[PDB]
Amino acid sequence: MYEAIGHRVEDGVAEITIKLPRHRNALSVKAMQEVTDALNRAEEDDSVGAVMITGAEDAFCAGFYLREIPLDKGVAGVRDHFRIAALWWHQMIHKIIRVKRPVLAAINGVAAGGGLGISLASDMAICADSAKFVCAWHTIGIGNDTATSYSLARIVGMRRAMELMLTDRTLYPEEAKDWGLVSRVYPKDEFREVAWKVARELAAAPTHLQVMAKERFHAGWMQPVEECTEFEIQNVIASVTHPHFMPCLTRFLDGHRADRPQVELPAGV
Amino acid sequence: MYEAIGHRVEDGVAEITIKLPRHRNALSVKAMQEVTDALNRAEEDDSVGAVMITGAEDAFCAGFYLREIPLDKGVAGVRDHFRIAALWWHQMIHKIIRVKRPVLAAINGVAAGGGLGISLASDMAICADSAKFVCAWHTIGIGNDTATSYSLARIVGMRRAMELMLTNRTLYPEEAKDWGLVSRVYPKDEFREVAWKVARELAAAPTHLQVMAKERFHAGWMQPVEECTEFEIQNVIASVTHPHFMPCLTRFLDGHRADRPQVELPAGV
Amino acid sequence: MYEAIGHRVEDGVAEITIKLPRHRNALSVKAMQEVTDALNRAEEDDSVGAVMITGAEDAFCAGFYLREIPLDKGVAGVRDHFRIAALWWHQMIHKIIRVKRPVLAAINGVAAGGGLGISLASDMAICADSAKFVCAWHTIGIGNDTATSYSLARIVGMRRAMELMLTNRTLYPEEAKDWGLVSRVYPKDEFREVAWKVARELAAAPTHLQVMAKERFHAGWMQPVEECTEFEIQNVIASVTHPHFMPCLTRFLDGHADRPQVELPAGV
Amino acid sequence: MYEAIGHRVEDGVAEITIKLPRHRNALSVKAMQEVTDALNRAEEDDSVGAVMITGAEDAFCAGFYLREIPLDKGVAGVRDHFRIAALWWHQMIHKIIRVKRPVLAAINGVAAGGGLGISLASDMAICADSAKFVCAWHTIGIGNDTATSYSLARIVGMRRAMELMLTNRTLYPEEAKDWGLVSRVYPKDEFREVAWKVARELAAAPTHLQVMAKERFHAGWMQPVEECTEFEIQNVIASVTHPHFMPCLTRFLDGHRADRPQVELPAGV
Amino acid sequence: MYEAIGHRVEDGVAEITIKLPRHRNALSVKAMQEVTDALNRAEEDDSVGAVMITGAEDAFCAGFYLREIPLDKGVAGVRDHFRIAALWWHQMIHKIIRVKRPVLAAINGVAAGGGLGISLASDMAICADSAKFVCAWHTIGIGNDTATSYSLARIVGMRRAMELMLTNRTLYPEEAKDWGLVSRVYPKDEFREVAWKVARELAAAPTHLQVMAKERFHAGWMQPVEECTEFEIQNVIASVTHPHFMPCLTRFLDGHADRPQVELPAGV
Amino acid sequence: MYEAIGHRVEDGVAEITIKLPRHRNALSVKAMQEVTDALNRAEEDDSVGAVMITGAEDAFCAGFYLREIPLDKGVAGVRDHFRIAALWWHQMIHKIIRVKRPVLAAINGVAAGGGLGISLASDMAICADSAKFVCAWHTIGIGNDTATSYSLARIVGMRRAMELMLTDRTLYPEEAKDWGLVSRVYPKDEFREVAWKVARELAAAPTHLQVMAKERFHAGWMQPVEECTEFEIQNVIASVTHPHFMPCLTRFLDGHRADRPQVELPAGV
Ligand SMILES: [Ca+2]
Ligand SMILES: [Ca+2]
Ligand SMILES: [Ca+2]
Ligand SMILES: [Ca+2]
Ligand SMILES: [Ca+2]
Ligand SMILES: [Ca+2]
Repeated sequence: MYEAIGHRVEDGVAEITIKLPRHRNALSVKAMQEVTDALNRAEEDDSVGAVMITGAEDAFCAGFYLREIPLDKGVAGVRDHFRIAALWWHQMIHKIIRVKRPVLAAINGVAAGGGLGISLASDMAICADSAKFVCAWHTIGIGNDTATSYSLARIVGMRRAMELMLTDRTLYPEEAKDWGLVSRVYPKDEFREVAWKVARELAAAPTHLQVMAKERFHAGWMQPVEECTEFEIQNVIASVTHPHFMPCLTRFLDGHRADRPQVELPAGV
Repeated sequence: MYEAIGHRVEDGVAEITIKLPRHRNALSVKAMQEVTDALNRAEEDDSVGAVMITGAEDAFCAGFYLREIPLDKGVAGVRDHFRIAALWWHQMIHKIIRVKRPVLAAINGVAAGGGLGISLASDMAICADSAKFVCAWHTIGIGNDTATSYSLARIVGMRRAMELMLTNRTLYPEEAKDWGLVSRVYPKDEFREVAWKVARELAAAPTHLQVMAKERFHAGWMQPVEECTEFEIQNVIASVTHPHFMPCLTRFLDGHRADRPQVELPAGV
Repeated sequence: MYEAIGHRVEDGVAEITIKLPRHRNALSVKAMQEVTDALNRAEEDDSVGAVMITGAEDAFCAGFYLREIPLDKGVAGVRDHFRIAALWWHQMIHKIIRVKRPVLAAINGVAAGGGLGISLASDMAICADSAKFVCAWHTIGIGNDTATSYSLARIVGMRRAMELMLTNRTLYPEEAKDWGLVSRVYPKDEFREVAWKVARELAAAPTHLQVMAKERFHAGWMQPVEECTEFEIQNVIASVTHPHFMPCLTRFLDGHADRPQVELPAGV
Repeated sequence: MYEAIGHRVEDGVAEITIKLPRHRNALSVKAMQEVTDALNRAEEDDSVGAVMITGAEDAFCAGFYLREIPLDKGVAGVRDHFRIAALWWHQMIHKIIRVKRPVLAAINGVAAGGGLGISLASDMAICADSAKFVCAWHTIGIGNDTATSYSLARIVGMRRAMELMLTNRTLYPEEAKDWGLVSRVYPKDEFREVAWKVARELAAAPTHLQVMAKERFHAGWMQPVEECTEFEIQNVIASVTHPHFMPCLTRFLDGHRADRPQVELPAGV
Repeated sequence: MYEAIGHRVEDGVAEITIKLPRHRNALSVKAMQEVTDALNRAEEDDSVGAVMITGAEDAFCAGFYLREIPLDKGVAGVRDHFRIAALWWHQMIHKIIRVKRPVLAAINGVAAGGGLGISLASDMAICADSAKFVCAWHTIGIGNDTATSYSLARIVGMRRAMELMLTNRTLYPEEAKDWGLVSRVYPKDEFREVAWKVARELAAAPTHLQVMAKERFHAGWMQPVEECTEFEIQNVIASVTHPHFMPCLTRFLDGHADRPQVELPAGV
Repeated sequence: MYEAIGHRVEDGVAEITIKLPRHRNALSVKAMQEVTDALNRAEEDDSVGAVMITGAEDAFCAGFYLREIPLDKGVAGVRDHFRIAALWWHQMIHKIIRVKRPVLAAINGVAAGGGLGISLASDMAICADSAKFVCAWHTIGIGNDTATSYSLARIVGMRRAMELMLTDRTLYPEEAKDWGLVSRVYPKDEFREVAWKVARELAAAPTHLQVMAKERFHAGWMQPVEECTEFEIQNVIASVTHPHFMPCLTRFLDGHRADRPQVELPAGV
């Protein structure tokens, strides 16, 4: 089906692969449209319980596909293009945050500009020890976007966000982990496999509860406590009404205990 | 007086103990009502300078009291119980956050679900080396609440908040501290004493200024700088008019440094 | 010339020096007013690309100049002083956050009360290994201000913000860095020079782009994603329309983006 | 079933009647709890399409039930009663606003204090020509509540809201209508019938779309346009997937105009 | 040239005409896209000082072009169409509110669903005595959109907004004016001309100042007073620094401010 | 005392008179400072129960004092001036909205630019039949300020606000009243007297309750209902604790009834 990205649905995971390895996996306008499409479809698929965004080969995503920028048609040309890709970049970004599925960013290589935006917009993020993160905007002479003014500070605090953007420094895995930018780091050679198992475990876990958590996290950052608890309680009520409930309860009371977390992230490095 | 909680007021500290050790200090509907009452009372007691919440024995609070959920009244019976419990759990959580007293969560053991919510709603938190934290909602099949959509990310950032909720893994003291969930960790055997001493200091410190700081912190998170300052200024003017001020100014002019601590947190482990 | 602060403009950097060394660089009402003026001027100056705030000597800023407080006019005299002082302090704190230039806080030493406030309001912050931070408000007996109810938790999260204020604990460099309060720590001896290098770089960096990011960061903290992106897009369009654009592109294209704009030495 | 309110469900309408005529329909703590319960029940009744709140006889609701305030227990007794009553008054007010059903306030007489709060929290309001509205808080010496700080200005603008609260004057039907406080006024003798008919229409109209509109209105007041649209879009997509849609599209394509009313409000006086 | 809409640029006014008269000026996906483009262009054109949105003939805009809905692809086909359509409709609604030009909505006739949305999103609105407004959403069976959850209550208050949507009542000009939905009402016959005059004036009015006000109004609705004033101040400074300033001053000073910028005939 | 404005405290009212009649009462930088001062003092004066802002003679306030603008010193000069007056204009505006006293704007003549800002910032507004309102900004070539982007729409709705600013039209009393911009209009010859009596009645009414209402109105416009009710309840509790309370209650129960509103605004014209 898709012609600009890799995609598959297997074992409950809708896996989207950014695919333009020769150009570091930068995202073309058509690919972005496909990514948005695939997210829409994932959310509409009862068989899908989670989404995985990863890059082909050794790069995650190098951001804007600079080579699509028309040089043959003046300022207007350049602008008209940006308007177009900007639209798509954002439709895509918003979707990752709004989609009714947990989204895992398996950062397998470099993430720059929009690629970093992607990793920040996702719900969970893990990376290879060979990965790296860089804003890149300030270097190419373009204003920051891809929701970086939303997501970054929400994850690393205002100061670190500011620093990264202003210095255009490259953030390595250890530091990214420390920052909370990634949860775990895994050896390059084992990454794919690790990431694929995490994805499947996220898919297998109860989507309903996951979505409740995800939407409340985004909403609650900006709301007062009493407003947060009202939407939280609505979820509670809905959740105890759902068929998934009683069985969990009975199992607890019966003496069953889980020998492992819902989603296991191995220690990594 | 209270029949489902432990309570005592000494040395300027109103100490609330979650008490149902046989059931890991899970919080009953009756108990939650008593905690709120106790919180209201503390705020009205001139002799109380701080509140401390802790658990009996070796557990902090196991969250929802699952054993009081009706099982012989259908989904309706279930739904009904949760509506009630939910009202009281949130009236309590909100009270911890709005109470005109600094609240120290002395986490002496496991804190799960609503127990973790309590920990996160408090103003300060310290724990024993044997304590542990877990979301647990998902495992039991319930949507998350107890203000986790408000408090968690405000403390650990959105990424870590999402992670903990989604994986449902157990967070241990060292990591909790690293995340900002607890300020310090103490050996189990020294914990109680250490905590009482911290509570006393908090109690002895200037309540009026504490309340100003507490309210401003909650409010300011969501306000633009110019509005925050207006409210801060109103507090400044009120504080320099309060009788507490002059004498401090005097001491300072007389060589006593303002870097003197109000509360001494021992290093711990 | 200013009378209450130090002020240098070099290599596109307008350096503001808090200067009242005998009294730990506490900020007097006059000084505050000059800081704000210096801010406005910097932004007005096409030559200036960055602003650096630092203290004279070995101290950053001890906060409110308590020795300015009138004691011969009763409570009302106290109150009146604080009203004027509060006005100026906040006009200045606001400026730092709103000014159309990147602001580097070079914390050469102790930062207390309003001095910490200054530290938190700045866009970037680095300190000398001999620096320290303390709230002070709770001991001096004054309600917290200088936008601490805005900036502290934004930088260190709610729990740490609350702790710091309530305990009146002093924060040393290692912890400050860990907390995100400062990006790097440097040896007292190498400090000023490191700081100047950084500042120079920031200055050279593309100002327009820096402002976009700055403004966006402050605004976005409180906005839903779809509103954030509308503002980011506007910036994007404006930027690709600006002269600075093509050459960067062309260059990238040509062979010449992961290149650091501002090098921040690892320090200690 | 209920002992302090009148209640009935007919023709798709759950009708809640504030009933304490001898005391001008002031709302007792017991009564308020019943109203909330009734609201919860309506939202869960497939056969209820709308809720109508009105008063017995010739008064709508005189607000706080002043005669149940303890007088032989000091300020404490007073304070205690108000904390309780306050919890229940707000649980009810919030429920009117959050309930997943359109709520019509059929103001058949005076609405004072909390009575006016009820009127303002409802989704739609109409009144008899003999109705009247008054803040009353100040006269009785109490700070205003019942969400007047939320609802009043959202309906009449800040100036008129301030004015009414500060002057404490009685607003009559014509002015109320002019202010937007009521949509229409009807002769006392025709009121009840007119209101039941309006309620039935509201009940018969598409609840799902009503709820979408209601929630969006409350939320959107405080949200920027791009966020509002995202949520509106999610509703659009859900509504065109709902079975209700196709048949309407069909009718329209078959010449039936979308200007057909869902609810017919008679001119009144 | 556009293919789905009418588009005139005269006397600094870029006039956008919704044009699908056979179908009551419903907006097709193509058309939407052109409206947005026309918006961008207007803002890009130093010659254009205002934008006017109106409908062809006797109708303003009947909303969603329901005849574009695919019926041969099942539910999914429906859904897919609406996803694309929703995208375009909102990109356009947003533009109207965000565009850096004043936007006048000249409601020459019926405005339903998205057409009302358009009406609400515009900066100013006037209608012909033959116009009318109706939500339509609740009868057509579609959840409300086109920013109605944003703009309606902002204009008419929560109670009236809710009523209108829930009853699906049609609003005639007298009421619309009373409600604040339109500023003036004019005879069908004099309409277009009145509208053009107004538009021309808006166009001539100082654009920079108009944008400042527009942006501020949208932003301020949700901000505390001290943040509002910071943004208003910035605008003030920018404006007194702009060429346009002095002459106005000088003039005032000289003898030549209560003079109407845009005359709005009393109409009926 | 003051040298640039008229001022007096009498019968519980702190009356501030803008005084520069030759220049239509435009506000000079020094006067603005005095106004702010007088507001500060009013709030600190136990004898003051309300504030009245009015203009001298036949003009209310013509706004910025254009004649203070330096022409002898280039762009910089003009800018430096604006920076200064802007600061004061806003300190003043904010104060009217934040001051712990009800503020009545007795608009006795023309209100332009900042003068209109003043009338919008006040808590209650009434005018003479000879008064008029005009933005004026767009005409003098200056961006709108004085909190017009806060206050106007809050009072008249977004459309009317936009219109007024964009057209720079002059709004007459009848229309201003209709808009909710003023509550009442009185004949020029009786205005002063009417306004003076309203002021005294606002002063005589319970300041504590007035402030509660005022602050909650400004805050609540932007807050969700559950957050609004929490601050509302805090006021309730405080109010029933206050000595003013019991007496009101007892009087009610005893059979006393007020023969008039707290603050009587006569019908006017
Ligand atoms: Ca899943
Ligand atoms: Ca204390
Ligand atoms: Ca620069
Ligand atoms: Ca219905
Ligand atoms: Ca123009
Ligand atoms: Ca008073």
